[PDB]
Amino acid sequence: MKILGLIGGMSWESTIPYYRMINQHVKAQLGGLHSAKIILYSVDFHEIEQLQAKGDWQTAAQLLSNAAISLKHAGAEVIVVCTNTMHKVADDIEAACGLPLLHIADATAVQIKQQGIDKIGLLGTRYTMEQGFYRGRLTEKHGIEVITPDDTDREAVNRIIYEELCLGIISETSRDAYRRVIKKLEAQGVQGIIFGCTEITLLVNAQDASVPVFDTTAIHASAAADYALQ
Amino acid sequence: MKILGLIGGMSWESTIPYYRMINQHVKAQLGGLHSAKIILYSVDFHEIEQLQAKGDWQTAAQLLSNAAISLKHAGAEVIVVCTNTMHKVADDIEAACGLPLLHIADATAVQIKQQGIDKIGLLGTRYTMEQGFYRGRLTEKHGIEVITPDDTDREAVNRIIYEELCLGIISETSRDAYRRVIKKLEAQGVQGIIFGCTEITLLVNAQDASVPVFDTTAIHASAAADYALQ
Amino acid sequence: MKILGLIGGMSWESTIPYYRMINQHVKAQLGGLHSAKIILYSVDFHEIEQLQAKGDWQTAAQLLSNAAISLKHAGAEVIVVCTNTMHKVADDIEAACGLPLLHIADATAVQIKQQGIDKIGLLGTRYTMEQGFYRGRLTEKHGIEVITPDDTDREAVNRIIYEELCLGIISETSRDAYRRVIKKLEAQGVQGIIFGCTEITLLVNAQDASVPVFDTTAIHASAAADYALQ
Amino acid sequence: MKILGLIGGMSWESTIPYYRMINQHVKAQLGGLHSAKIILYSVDFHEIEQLQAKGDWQTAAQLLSNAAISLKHAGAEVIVVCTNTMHKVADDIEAACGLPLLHIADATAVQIKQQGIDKIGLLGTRYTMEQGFYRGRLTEKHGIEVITPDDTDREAVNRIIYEELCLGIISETSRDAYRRVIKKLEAQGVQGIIFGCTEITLLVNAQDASVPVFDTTAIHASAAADYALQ
Ligand SMILES: [Ca+2]
Ligand SMILES: [Ca+2]
Ligand SMILES: [Ca+2]
Ligand SMILES: [Ca+2]
Repeated sequence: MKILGLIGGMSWESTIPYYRMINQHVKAQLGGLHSAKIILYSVDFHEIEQLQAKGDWQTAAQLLSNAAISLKHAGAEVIVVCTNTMHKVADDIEAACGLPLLHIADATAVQIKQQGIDKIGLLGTRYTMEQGFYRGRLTEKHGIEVITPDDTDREAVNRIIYEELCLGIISETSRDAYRRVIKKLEAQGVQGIIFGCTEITLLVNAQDASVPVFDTTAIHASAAADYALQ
Repeated sequence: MKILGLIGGMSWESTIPYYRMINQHVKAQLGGLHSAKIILYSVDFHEIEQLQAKGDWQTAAQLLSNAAISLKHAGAEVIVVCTNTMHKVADDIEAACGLPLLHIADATAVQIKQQGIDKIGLLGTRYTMEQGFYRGRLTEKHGIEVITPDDTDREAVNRIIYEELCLGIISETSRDAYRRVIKKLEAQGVQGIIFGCTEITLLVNAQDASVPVFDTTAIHASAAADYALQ
Repeated sequence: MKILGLIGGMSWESTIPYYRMINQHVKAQLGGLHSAKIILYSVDFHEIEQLQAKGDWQTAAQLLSNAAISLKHAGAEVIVVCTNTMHKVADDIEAACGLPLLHIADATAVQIKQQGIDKIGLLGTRYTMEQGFYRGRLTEKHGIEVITPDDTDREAVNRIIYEELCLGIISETSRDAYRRVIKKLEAQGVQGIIFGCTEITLLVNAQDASVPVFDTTAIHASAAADYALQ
Repeated sequence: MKILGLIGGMSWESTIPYYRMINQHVKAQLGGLHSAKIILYSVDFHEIEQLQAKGDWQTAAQLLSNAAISLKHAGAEVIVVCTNTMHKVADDIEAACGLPLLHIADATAVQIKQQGIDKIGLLGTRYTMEQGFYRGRLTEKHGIEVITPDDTDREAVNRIIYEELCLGIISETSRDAYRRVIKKLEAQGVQGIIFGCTEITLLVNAQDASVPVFDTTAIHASAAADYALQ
């Protein structure tokens, strides 16, 4: 099996689901007492936060790129970034370390395609919803049309993540706001909705939509196990 | 802070509490969005169990040692083995990688000695209660007298962990048995009791003892965080 | 005594306590060398889980119905399904085999009513807390008022069972969460609290509650023994 | 997967280890969430005992045979009798139901022969050590010579199983007796030793023998799981 290099700690709470699910998938596929071979570089989140606060994505890219190279030295054969948003620097990481990088958007696209879907709604941080790294990749690489909320609604979705969910605040009114945004996406004729942030799943679930939901973190973890065993 | 190198996957389920507790300690001490700097090498448990089943400690030590060396290449400055029985080859791993290794028995011995305790009761799997790597180390290295239950009670304790607690089964007769064994250790004049694995606390806790109880796993994770921050 | 037909293997770990407790109850009541007369059909959980994940309740019903008919052929006189959520198709299983089925929700309702309680708290998976087969059955069939946690707390309770407890992962923050949810239920005026699955006991127990706890699994086993002896 | 028909041991405590081990083996070999398909018939020992006391051994035998015929009706494809001593009626059961019976002695014999062994020492209840059903099968059917302890040692071995080991009592003097009996078998030139029941492993194990030891009950459960998967 391939040794997976995970870059996490952003936050450590959202890294645990990867570690759990990759291991569960490997055990299911191989049986015995098998678990995944994982080398996880868990950074101090504060360092990344200070960089984001200064808009210094260059240095943030360097920090995670260096983690990837360290994982390569340790024997990792592929890189898995355990956060949707930090894929903002995935191209930098991949170019820097020379290992394959299992991109979260590509893993989601696989499942979307498997369901025959060509038009999807997308929820996440503003970065994830607006920028080329995730939304642009679904479309330009995989030919999937992506619909996001309007600006006022993206502001609310984003604020709730950083302001509440990230701090462990799970609000009923925030849930109702997401429920409304979901209905608006569905009104645009989307065939499914991507929950493109681990924390979103703390607030809403499959019962809050009338179309298939895609939990990108869970899908990414499953994809990572599949890759290790391929 | 120092970068911690964790060797886990033995099993992965028991690695999660280490990762969680170490991060929680760092957040509590440093505040803000601080998390621990951790590089975790999670091995395939099937390989380790197979070697252990053959009594091939030499190869097992080599495998863990290679993991420790990998972590060193990635930047780890200290090694924490997130399991109890593999500590049988802790001194070999430490010598092989040239990094300090925070031994699970040593971390607990420090707490016991600081509290003035010189006679301790030990509960855990049969291996932990009988073998040299944990109990022998407390005595030979730290000068602490170790009392264990009698043969009948060790068998009962061990059976309950393997056949019940490990299966998620909580029996009220088994809880009573553990309570009785604790009282028996206390009647022998122990000044504290070590819980050698986390499974024990599914049945009993400090409320069941008149002497202090030492959760060796919890102490290990706390010692790791402390070392990283010193 | 009646021959009990147990349908288990969902999972096999969960079946062991039913088998043990029923036998213990019979021995306690009849004394001497008596044990229960049990015929157990233990299914392949993989088949059930796959059907459950696809929402194919019809086929799941057929599978368990065939198990029940098999037990009838072997001489069983009553059916006990050793799991909570498959009770979703209990009425279909009962009809298929023509034997009485001792429903997990009825057994607990009976204990609640005998203790003069008409307002109860309910903790369990989201299935159990939200669907008709258990929650709705307590209220509709037995006239018992059922209070469950709010949306947020239900998500947490459920996530913790699936993501942690089922894996043996005991998290103190999770323990704290359950303790708060219990106090919130009590604040609501519930006269007792049901633990819908044994996983909950891994984290919390009677000490954590100011009201009587109803372990629906233990109660189910007790009811099965009592019925056999009736 | 074949459906296994298990006939419970006189004590349900003796049956649970078969259910646990078979399931663990199937999960290990197949992965997923797979568990064994087992139909277990667990009798009320009182009923058997009462018939025997009355001197009606034929009806008592018919009762176990009846259990096997019932398992056939339920769809079992092979009979597995739990415990070595129970095999005293294995021949009767097999003749009565017409299903293949996976005999504890045959499962162990093929493992012994694979190791190139043709002379073994046998420890167990006096029944197991003296009667035809187990040892006779090893010698007559498989060509394995069987050495047993002398009469005084058989009495001791037997008493210790019934009076101590079945109750989980571990006596140092009993352990010493078993160790001596092992050396006496080794002195007779045995190439391996069979532990007739798993209770024996409470006193002695591989560390006490200078020849390979065979836990025939554990081997039996392993063989049952293996056969279900063929
Ligand atoms: Ca231990
Ligand atoms: Ca001393
Ligand atoms: Ca204490
Ligand atoms: Ca025997």
